[PDB]
Amino acid sequence: EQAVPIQPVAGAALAAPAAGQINQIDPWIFQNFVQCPLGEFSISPRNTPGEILFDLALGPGLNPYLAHLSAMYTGWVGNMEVQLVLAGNAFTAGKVVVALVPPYFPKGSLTTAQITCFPHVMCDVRTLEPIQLPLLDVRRVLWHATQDQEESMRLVCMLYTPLRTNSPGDESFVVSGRLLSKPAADFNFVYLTPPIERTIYRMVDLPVIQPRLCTHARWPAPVYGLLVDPSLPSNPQWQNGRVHVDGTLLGTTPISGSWVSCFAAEAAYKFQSGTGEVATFTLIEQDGSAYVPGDRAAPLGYPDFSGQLEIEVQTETTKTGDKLKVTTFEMILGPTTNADQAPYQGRVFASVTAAASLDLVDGRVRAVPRSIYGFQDTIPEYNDGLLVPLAPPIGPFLPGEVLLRFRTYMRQIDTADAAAEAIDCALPQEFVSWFASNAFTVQSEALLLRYRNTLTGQLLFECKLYNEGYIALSYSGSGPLTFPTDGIFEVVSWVPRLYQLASV
Amino acid sequence: EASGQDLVPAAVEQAVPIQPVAGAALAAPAAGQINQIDPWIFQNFVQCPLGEFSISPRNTPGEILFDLALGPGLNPYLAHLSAMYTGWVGNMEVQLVLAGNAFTAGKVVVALVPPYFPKGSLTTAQITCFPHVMCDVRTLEPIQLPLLDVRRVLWHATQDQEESMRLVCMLYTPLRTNSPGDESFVVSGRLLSKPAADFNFVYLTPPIERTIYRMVDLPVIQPRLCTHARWPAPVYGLLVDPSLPSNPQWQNGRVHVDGTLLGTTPISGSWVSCFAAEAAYKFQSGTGEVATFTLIEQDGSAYVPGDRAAPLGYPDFSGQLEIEVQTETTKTGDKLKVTTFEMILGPTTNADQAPYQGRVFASVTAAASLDLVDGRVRAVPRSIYGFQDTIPEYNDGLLVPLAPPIGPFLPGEVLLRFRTYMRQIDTADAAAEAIDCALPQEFVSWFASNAFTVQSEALLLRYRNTLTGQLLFECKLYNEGYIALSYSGSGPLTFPTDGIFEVVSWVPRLYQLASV
Amino acid sequence: EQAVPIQPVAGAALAAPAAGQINQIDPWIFQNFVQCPLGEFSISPRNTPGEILFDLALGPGLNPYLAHLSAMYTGWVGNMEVQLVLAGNAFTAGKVVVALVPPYFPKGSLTTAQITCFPHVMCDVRTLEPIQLPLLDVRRVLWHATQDQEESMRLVCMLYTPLRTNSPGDESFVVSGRLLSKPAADFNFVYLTPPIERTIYRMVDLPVIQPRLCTHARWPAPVYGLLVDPSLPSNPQWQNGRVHVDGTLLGTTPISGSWVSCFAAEAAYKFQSGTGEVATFTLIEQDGSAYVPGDRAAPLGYPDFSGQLEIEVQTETTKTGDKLKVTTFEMILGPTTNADQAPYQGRVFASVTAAASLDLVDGRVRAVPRSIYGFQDTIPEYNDGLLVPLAPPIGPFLPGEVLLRFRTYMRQIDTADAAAEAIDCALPQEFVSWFASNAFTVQSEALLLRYRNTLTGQLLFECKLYNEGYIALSYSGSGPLTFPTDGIFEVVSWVPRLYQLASV
Repeated sequence: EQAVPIQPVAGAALAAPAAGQINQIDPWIFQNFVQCPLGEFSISPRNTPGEILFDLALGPGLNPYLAHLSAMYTGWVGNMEVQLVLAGNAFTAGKVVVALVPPYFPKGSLTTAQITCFPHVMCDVRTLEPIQLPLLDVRRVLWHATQDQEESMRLVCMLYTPLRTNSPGDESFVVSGRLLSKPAADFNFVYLTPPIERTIYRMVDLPVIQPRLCTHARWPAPVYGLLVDPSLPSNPQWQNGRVHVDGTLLGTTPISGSWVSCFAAEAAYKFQSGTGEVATFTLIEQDGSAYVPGDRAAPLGYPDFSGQLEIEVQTETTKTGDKLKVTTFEMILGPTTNADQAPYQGRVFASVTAAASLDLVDGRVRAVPRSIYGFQDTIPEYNDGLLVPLAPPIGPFLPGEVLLRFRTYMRQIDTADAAAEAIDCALPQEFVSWFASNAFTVQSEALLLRYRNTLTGQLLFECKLYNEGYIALSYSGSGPLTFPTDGIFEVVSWVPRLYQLASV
Repeated sequence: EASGQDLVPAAVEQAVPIQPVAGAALAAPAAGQINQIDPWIFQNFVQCPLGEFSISPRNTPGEILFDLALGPGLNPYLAHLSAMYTGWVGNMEVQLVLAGNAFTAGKVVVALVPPYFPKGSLTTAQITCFPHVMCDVRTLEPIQLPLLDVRRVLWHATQDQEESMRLVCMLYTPLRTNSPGDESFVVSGRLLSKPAADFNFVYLTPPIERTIYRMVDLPVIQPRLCTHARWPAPVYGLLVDPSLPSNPQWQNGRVHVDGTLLGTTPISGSWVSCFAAEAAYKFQSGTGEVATFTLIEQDGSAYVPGDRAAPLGYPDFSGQLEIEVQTETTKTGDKLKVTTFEMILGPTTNADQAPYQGRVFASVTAAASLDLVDGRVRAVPRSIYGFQDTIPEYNDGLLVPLAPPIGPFLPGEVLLRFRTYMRQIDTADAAAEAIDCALPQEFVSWFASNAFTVQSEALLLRYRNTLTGQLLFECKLYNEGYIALSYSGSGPLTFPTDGIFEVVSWVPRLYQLASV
Repeated sequence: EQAVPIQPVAGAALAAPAAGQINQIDPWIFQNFVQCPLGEFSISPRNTPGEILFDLALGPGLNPYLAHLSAMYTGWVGNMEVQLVLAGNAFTAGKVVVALVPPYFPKGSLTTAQITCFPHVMCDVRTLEPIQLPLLDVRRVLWHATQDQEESMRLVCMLYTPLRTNSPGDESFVVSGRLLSKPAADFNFVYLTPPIERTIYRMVDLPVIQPRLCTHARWPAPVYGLLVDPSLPSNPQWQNGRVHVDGTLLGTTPISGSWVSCFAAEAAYKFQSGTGEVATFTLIEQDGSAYVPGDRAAPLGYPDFSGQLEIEVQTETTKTGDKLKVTTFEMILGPTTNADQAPYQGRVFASVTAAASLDLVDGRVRAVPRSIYGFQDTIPEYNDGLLVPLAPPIGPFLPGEVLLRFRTYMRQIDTADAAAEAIDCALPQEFVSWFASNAFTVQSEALLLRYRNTLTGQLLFECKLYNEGYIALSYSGSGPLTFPTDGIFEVVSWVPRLYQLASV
């Protein structure tokens, strides 16, 4: 079992002379195995020998009585002790090798002859009892610090020889394994410190608000139902409602919910003998800060849907009696083969259809949208006709996963179309202003969300939140399925991006 | 010993990290009475009320299999002694019999969750942080494990109030089979339990009748003799059928297990599919006699619009039905007489048919004026013309609060219908159509007048044909007053009507039944 | 010092037999006094003998290495040990009495003869060293539970005999005292438990977003600067942006930022020979749920400012060619002595000025505001002319405190007024949807917020957040002072509502 060629490794006896205190641990933790939820795997007869089933590093993050207990202390030092349970019956065969890679090693792919040159154990897939093995602490600094993800001895588990079993017509016999881990005898924490809450060990908890009240992210109107639709484009590149879980703001996403689909600018009204009173807005961020052409395709809040929309603008008219007045304008977003709408440069041309020379006055303006016309869920012309640095399309989903929608409805002028087709975003704004206001640290690749009804308590599905800012949902239907809009999202854990959900 | 040992025989109580806990030695000086429980209960294990569970390959990881809380409701004895005494203490020992076929895999974890822990999710990440035990679903022997009593007051009361050390397990890594043909072995479990060294009750009170641990008693009468709850007619055969709509919302014969009525279920067997009303007879030169019935409860009490969508016992189907009425007409020489009226349910393009508001209508094709004086009367049906087993217009066409549809079923579970036939007046064919309830009227009048206490989610039933003495099927009974049965065929399947539904044990929703 | 008539009190030796585990504590906590920040006070020559200077209960909340350490355990049991430091020099005089009130006692006022009938110490205001005294645990249940604020032995400190000192012209010599408290020898925690984060010990942390980006709460437009104004009404009763710190939603506040100032309804358009096309909206909550006259003065999101405003409505016109179209309407909010605007009942009458009988069609509508006219920061007519259950006015501020504003600007039609006067709210919506999405537990009366610049780091002021949902700021100026709008709010601690800030 635990017979690997490694000398014993000292901790909390090598970093005591140079650490103020040496704090201890509630001794009922040294007697209880706990699982780090990225320590699960499932071999299957169709897995080529060489895959990496679990690869996890030593730390206080492997044991949620330590990921939490490490908010009061400055540094940790010492060993751990792990064990692996393989759930196979006596009609299977095929080995599995666990290797203790040292803490300075070019990460990447280890072919099945490079995982065994390490110190390692080999164990079959017919072992009842757990395969205990130690996780020593090979370091070079005396004691690590808790707010600093620095390198430490890692475990890597590789499928050494493929699984060979029978299997019924359902569902093909995965051999599932799990890993558990408890502090060794001399894992001590170092310096006591007032407990700061935003330490980097925090499951990303989502706001407890029903998706029926949250403010939408692409059109200023509340959410009116969430659904899945495998028929619609499965890889859109909307430019709003785009926030990574770790805080960053992809695209043109604004931190408010009121900046959406509306821009501020310096207006330039002038009369023409044709359409009448045209306007050439020089853009600006709504809060007032000047605008410069940067990496995002437009000022924060510009729309990301092609089609004609009217804007509502206050115009300090210099007529007699009609001093201040809110009037509607007319702006075209799509390419349309003739339009100098260059937001990337900071120039948007919006006109009207008026015959009089009504003498407006220039000045600061913020233009709220009034109604779309000929809506098209595709990119407007952010440049004249050139390219522009924009956010990459949402994705990529595993085979058998579809994007989750958050559908709102919008005003729409038409003549014969009566059904109010309208837009949808990836996350409601109450999630954007929540992931950018916490700066959660991101553990691996995707959270295992769960949409529970608030009163009945029964689940509805298990959506997987990809930290690149979207929510994939396992699905196989043909038509758009609609879900209730009065539940609550709640997290469960992190999970490897190769995770397979429960079909709905 | 068995043959052989390609299984894994965990016979040892695994070491749980939790100190011993004092039982009835902290309640001896504060319960002014000596008490002991028969020393032959401490000797043999015995199945709990909630005893059974199933680990089917469809159960994902994280589905709580059996979440049973320490208390007197964990033996058939300790739950039948605990109707005399008022309060308990002390530990307990629970077995766990899961001995799946030698061609299975997958592991479960049992975690002694302490008191005062928020019930609810308990996901698979925080089931190992408690003092737990991991055991394989192939284990041969029974796996003993303790259930201590962590508390802050001396002795709990024997009303469900208190909070005690639950013992919840969780399908840790899923059950997957290995045999080379078209079958996955659902491993069935059992749960035996006995009071520990110093379990004990405290104060001796009268064995009240409507106590809290009455298991359940279903009435021992054949479905052949019971009465239907949607038409005044006997039951003529029970059956399962996937062809018919498997999620109806019948507003009759709909009672919870603990007696709470739902919708418009009467308590009589005669109040069914009928109504009392203040009549208003008039005549006009078209069809003839017209009766504007103002609804009223069948017993005489006045009707009021409430949450239920009609007066108690109003018919909840759609179609034309005839009606018998005892009327006292003014015509000399023939004063008292029973006559037949006609009433059409559902949309009619002339519909002030508001059984919810309290007004319905009837029309008799009378030539002259049937001089009938208005008067309170009940109206029992006699025949249906255009039968449609759907909700009629309880308002004119508007929305009305009513009972939720019968559900939800597991994948592969069909509603078990108690079926009767009603008199039919039609013209073409001669096959009297069929209506069907979920529980015969005796079951409703029984649950409504007993008020049991439902334990977890469902009662696993059976069906013992008393003539020969063999079982017929293993049907599960949800708490919402419907009997789901596992079934896979396409055409209907009818059962004999001599069986005696007998409760077997409590059971969660996820219990995968035995297919038929 | 610590010579009071109380028997010793057992803990963790009386609740061990009936507690699964008995967990211990990092033994470097038993050797370090810590302060519970509601344990500060300042006697002053103008304090009548009898005031209660500090009144604090035993618990794990008195020692932030326990308020945090009590998220992993189920129950605590045992003693504590407190000490009080009085900072007076040898020219003062006047006693102070500390009393150990037992844990079942009608709270209220204790006159200075009822605070000494308890067990108590008396100590002068000329004592150098700390006045140590024990905080035993008089209970009746074996061990308390950590998620349950139950009663326990309290300390009460009363000014027994007034202070008598000289004092210069500035600033009148307050004798300040502080309290510190550490676990006794046998304060043990009971049952280990996965650490749930939302335990009831959590300083209410405010979103880290500059007030220049947050969405306003009374008019759908971003915040354009925050200021103090002692001249404006100092006790307004706005009906939006009103959320208690402990989660509840006072008034008509909506949980979105898009529901603001806009209502949804079932429209009833009909033509008249006068104004033309009038409309009688029967209100509804925007998400779709039906509306019933309740305790709040209007459906969630209705405006709370008197004056005429136009609304923008999509109207499925049954003409030929013009099927769908967004048109402007006209609605009056103020009393105006003739208006059947009864939101409380669910009926709002909005008209237009059109001569044609344009044949609209009824249906669901949501009415976004377009422009105000004759704005008045006073209540509209929520009933016909009667009263209505509404939120109480903001307050009450201590003498020398003024309400903080969050000023936004709004569209406005006029003829001669050019300066765009506009509305302000008490908290931006990113705070409302943040205090209602956490349900923080509230400790005493007010948080000590602090508005720090994000880069320079230097403070700007110390605003005090009253949990009734507002932010008071100590001020003495005459005119409206304006603050920078690019800082960050950050909490410091709880604080007694009698706290005196730093004047700005």
